[PDB]
Amino acid sequence: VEVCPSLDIRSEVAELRQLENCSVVEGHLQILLMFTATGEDFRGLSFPRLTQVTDYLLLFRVYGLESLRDLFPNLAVIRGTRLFLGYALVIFEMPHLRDVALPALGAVLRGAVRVEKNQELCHLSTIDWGLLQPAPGANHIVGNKLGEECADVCPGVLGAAGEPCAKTTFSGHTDYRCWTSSHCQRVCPCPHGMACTARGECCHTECLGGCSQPEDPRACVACRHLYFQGACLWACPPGTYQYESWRCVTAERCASLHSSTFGIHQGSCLAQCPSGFTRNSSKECKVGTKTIDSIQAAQDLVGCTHVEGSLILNLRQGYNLEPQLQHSLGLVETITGFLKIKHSFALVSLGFFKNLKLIRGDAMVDGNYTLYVLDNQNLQQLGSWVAAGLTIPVGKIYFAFNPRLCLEHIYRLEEVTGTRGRQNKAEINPRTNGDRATRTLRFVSNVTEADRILLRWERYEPLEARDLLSFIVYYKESPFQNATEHSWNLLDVELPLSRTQEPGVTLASLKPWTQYAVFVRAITLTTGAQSPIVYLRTLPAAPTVPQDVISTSNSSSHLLVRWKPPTQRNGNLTYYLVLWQRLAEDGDLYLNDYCHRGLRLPTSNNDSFQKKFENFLHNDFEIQEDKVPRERAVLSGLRHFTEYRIDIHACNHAAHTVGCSAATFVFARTMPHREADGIPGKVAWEASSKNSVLLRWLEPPDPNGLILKYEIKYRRLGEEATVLCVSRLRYAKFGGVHLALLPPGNYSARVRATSLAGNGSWTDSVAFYIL
Amino acid sequence: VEVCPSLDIRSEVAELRQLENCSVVEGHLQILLMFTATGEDFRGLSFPRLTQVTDYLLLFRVYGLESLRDLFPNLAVIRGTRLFLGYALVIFEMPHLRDVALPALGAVLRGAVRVEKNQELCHLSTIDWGLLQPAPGANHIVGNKLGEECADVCPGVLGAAGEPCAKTTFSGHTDYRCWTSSHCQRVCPCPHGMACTARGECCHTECLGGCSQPEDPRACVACRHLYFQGACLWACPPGTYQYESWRCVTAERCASLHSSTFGIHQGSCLAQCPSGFTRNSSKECKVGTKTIDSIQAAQDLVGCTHVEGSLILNLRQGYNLEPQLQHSLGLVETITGFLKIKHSFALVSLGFFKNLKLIRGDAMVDGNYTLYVLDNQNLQQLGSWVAAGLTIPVGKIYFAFNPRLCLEHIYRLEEVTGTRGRQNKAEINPRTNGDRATRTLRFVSNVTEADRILLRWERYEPLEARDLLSFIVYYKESPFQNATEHSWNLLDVELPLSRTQEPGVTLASLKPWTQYAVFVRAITLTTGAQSPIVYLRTLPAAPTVPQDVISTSNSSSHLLVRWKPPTQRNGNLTYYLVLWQRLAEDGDLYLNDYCHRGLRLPTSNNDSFQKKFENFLHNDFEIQEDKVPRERAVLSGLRHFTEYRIDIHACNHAAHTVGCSAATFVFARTMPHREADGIPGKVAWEASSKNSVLLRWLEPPDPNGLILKYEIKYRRLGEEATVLCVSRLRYAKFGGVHLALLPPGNYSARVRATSLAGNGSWTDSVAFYIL
Repeated sequence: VEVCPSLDIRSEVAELRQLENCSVVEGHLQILLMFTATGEDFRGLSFPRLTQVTDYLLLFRVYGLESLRDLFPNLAVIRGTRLFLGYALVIFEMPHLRDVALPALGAVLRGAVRVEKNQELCHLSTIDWGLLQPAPGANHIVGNKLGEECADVCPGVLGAAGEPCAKTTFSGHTDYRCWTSSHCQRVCPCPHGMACTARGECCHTECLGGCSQPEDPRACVACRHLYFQGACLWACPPGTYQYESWRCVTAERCASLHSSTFGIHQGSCLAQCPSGFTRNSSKECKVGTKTIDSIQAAQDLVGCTHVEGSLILNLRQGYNLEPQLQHSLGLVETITGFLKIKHSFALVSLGFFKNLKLIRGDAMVDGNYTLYVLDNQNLQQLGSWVAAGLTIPVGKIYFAFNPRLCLEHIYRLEEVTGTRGRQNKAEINPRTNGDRATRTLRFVSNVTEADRILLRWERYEPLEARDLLSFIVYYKESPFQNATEHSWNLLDVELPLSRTQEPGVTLASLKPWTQYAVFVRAITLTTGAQSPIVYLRTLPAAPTVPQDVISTSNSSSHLLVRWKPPTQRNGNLTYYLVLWQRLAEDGDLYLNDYCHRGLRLPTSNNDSFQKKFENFLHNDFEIQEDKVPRERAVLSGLRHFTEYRIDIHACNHAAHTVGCSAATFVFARTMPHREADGIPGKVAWEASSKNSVLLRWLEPPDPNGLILKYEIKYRRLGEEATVLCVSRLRYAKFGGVHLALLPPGNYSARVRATSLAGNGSWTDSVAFYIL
Repeated sequence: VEVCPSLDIRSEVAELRQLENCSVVEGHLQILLMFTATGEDFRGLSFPRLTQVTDYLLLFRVYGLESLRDLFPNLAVIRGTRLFLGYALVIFEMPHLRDVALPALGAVLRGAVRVEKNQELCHLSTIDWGLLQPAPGANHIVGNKLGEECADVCPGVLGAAGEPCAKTTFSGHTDYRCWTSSHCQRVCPCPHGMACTARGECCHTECLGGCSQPEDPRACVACRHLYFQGACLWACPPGTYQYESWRCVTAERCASLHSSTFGIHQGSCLAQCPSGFTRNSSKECKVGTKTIDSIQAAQDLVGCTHVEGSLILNLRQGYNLEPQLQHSLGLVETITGFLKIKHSFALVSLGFFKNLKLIRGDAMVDGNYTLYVLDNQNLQQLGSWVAAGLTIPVGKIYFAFNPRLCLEHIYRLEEVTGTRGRQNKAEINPRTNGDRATRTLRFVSNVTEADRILLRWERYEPLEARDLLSFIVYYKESPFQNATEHSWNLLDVELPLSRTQEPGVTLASLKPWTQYAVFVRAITLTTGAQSPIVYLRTLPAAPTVPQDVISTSNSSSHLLVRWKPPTQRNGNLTYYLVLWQRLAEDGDLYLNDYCHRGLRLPTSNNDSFQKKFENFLHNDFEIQEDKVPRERAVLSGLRHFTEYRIDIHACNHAAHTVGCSAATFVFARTMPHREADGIPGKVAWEASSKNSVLLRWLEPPDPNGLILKYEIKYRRLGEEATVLCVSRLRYAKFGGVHLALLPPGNYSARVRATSLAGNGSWTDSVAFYIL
């Protein structure tokens, strides 16, 4: 019946009176921020005419409101075409709201319901959203008043005065459904979505929220699909098209309601044509002040051609956003409002406005400013939308702090704008933008050494050398090629006292194989000319020795060696050269008698006039090698319990250099072999007529290092044993041992060989009798 | 005769004509930057009238000049009252200048001579400065043409046409002195400073540079001390005073020459009165544009009261310069020019202008700007020279980027200036200055825990809580109290759903004993109120275990232990608790027979709906202990070769805490005693009738750990020895050893005791005979 577009009500109860004649609100209905209100203002206030809301219903902080049973006694259907953050019925921070009280509500077509942070709200558990929403699983109803603190008194289970109504299960809690203490939910037996009148009979399917005559689309209270001349229809056949997805309207009527950019494609009279389409009766772009904060917020204007509004670009966290921004922006030909850029750290150029041509400046920044560029920490190019393209009928251009942008670009933009004298300082002020940035000097010779660099640039002609003074060289170690002038190392170069022999400079005390960024600048008498930054790499050299070399022997034939890379690589390390050589035991051990004067056993390895004048003017043994590409190395095929000298070198690309780094040396020893010290075979015994016996045994084949002494243990059967040591010389003198002056009887003898690693293994006992 | 004030000549030879009538230049004479000149322009140019220069003579890059014998043929005396960088005669980078050629020069009263960087200049070695300057040791004459490339041809040694003159030593090189190839230096026999005429006779002392009548001050060519009416005088007795320290002038004449700030104190008509003095016939301050770059450059204006000029303050490297600057500046009452501040990083306040009251703005920055404050990265106070003190008759105030200064101070300054509507945006523009900075929230409770903090601030009254939303808490770990808001840790605090129970917040996952800076801020509906930054320290806790404990035994009774401090101190470490306990050897060693089944010997130790809604709205065994305050510890009074278990704890101020850190344990062993293993006394021997002998020896008193076996070595006199092992049980069974069935003869026996540390010492040989 009525139009009643979307409305928001704030700050006064009188403003609520604009809903007197409304019947179907064609948009969102918001009621919020009503502090100066009591419980009596809403007591005598009612809007029975309202029966439908298209977008959503929002209530937020409406003081003095106790129940909605009077505000919306006939609200039946919420279409939910446009949802507020995915919700169709929002109630937030509402004091004194005792109950929701929507007795006439029929169904929520789309969207969830959010009711939370209500101080004194109860009677919510007796409400089931299954018969209202087609998917009540998205609702969020928490944080209200405690369920135990409010009694769900209604005409049902409790002894109330009203007649009880039926019950319906919601989530397994089959209880009574009661909207309020008096009004309760309406339930009728019929398929879902079939609206029923007060008589319990459900009417024709297109009826929604109520009816008055069974099976009569003309008598419906709210058309489910389409509304047309008081009738409910599936579509709009004859000559009309859908409007706001809830009614049928003629082309002329919808055109009048939309009064040039409206489209009537796909049988819908939309206010704006979609992407890739033009006006058709069978791309202009609108926004008030769009703040582009990131790439994800810049996809609203894809294909936008005539943007009637203002843009505020503020990008601080992005990087390389030129093509992403140029994908959306770039087809814009007219910005009616103002272009404003603040604190755009991410942006580096304004080249995404390729076909920007006109800014009429209907809306402008406060202070008669059309173009407002401020605080762009790194902006250089300023795009290519210049050279007789732009024109500004009204407004002033304000350019500020693009310090990486020279004033030449702003001056060119001002010249091609057609006006120059409109503005003055503090808006295109010097010493304000472009502080961090013209004759350019050219280097003619660059000699790189191991720790020195020699530079020579072009010499000025006598005409241009009149106003020339000593040069200044800035050089600094930059590993990457992303260095620029504002940590720079300073040098002063006095110009040569001749018309030839170009100045040049020598830089010393430089680490080998390093990249240095260097550039020169002339003093040029008055307050001028400088050379582009050049990156030069010094010659490599031999690296340093490896650090902290350690070794271990996990087995009897392996040696794991680990160390650390050198301090300065002096290039790129390609590999390590590892040399090992077997070391033989000293000859002292082969001559000393070790029965006495014993020794420790080695263990296995286990783990200024010029400046002042300028200022005044201005006013057994074998070497084996390996090639280890990684830090750790493993040596295999080594002898058991033998000393090894390990040499390690560090090698960069030193084919032409003096060679690899100086060797670092360590000493390691392999673990002893367990069974290498056993005496081979069995010991033999013989007797002699002169009350004596002889014992013989073969030496171990591969002893650990060497055999120092042989211990022979012998005893008479049944008592203690008396061991005896035999040196190498004593054993080799007779091939064994002698035992003389023994009383008659039987004896058991055992032998054991001791090596440099430790004790051996006792051999089999030999039994010999002497009589 | 003439006045001829200080003059500088540049860019043209015609401008040199302003010296035609000059006789005595009362100031510096500079000739520089003459590129468009040939050798013929100066050929016919001469100034014979000039005979004296007061300050200095500067020549710099005057092309086409070959000799000064024509430019200044009569220049005699250079007073050098004011020196150019300490020099009185500067010749710099002069091409084609073949020779200095100052034949008439008499003396340089004060200052050094600098002649360098001359392409084709020679004839300098034949010049002695002893007769010219009173101290020629400060001269700097290098970098000229090579001495061997120019021949010092003069009428002396070489066969020239001119008559030779006398010679005088300069620095031990007694050679001829010749100014040029024709003119040579004038030398007369008389005391130093006595000017002589062309006849070789030296005149009265006051004469200087020449004379015409012997002993006649009236006929002098240049008065040495004072000049008065053509006469040379020591002082100015009758009615005149010194002017420029070279002449006597009447008070009225000098007043006329100085036309109000001139002073005539101490018999000198100075143009400016000294510090602490006023105008007297028996402090105004002048400068064009003084750039104050540092403290050392700010001492020119000490006591300056009326500064008729402009100041440009630019201080970027200083710190706490408020009192140093207020020592000099502060008495200024009027700045006629403009006040400009750019890039003043060091400055933090403008409080050194205490009595600044007026700025008439005669000189102003380009663009009608009197006060120009720009790019002050940290400025807060803006001084106290406000509240009806200042007044600006003409000019506009430009305030920009004092981001630590709120706009309230600028607005107050504008209001007390008396004018507000003169300026507009882009000069006091918002969002331009004061970005980094009003109701203030107050904390009411702060509970600190070991790793948690609980905060509670005041609750808004219902009148002021209408436009209130969720709070935002910024907290970050700041070891110092120099933290401020722009790395801050963010938290969102939803306001409580009641009129009481103030919001508060809990911060968890915090390191113990750390200082956190926290402050809260209200969202306050529209775009407001925040609390001051508060620093809170969490409660301490027990520290962590020490890391990397190592120990060594440098002697037999010492143990040096070194380790590393724990990772987290959890407070301030006061000391370390070190516990050591003696460990006894295992009982296995006391029972096994070690003649066989030998063992290794141990070694000594050696080394989001809420946010979206807000956005929408906005649009043997004994424990011993020590106390080590330092990292390293030393244990003394320990047994020799005994195992010790060392426990180390870390202790902060843990009197009320659970205690010190968990103990870390290590095992160490002291070095063995050298002579502890020797057998006491001498071994004894006895015989028995049954062809046997017995040997006895006492056990060592304090063996290293324990004695494992005794090795006895015996032999027949003259051949090899046969050693024998005896276990502890075998030795203790009979108190010694038995040797049975020995052939008759003499024998020598020695004993040795082996301990857990190693071999012992052989005792004295015992000789025993068996028959």
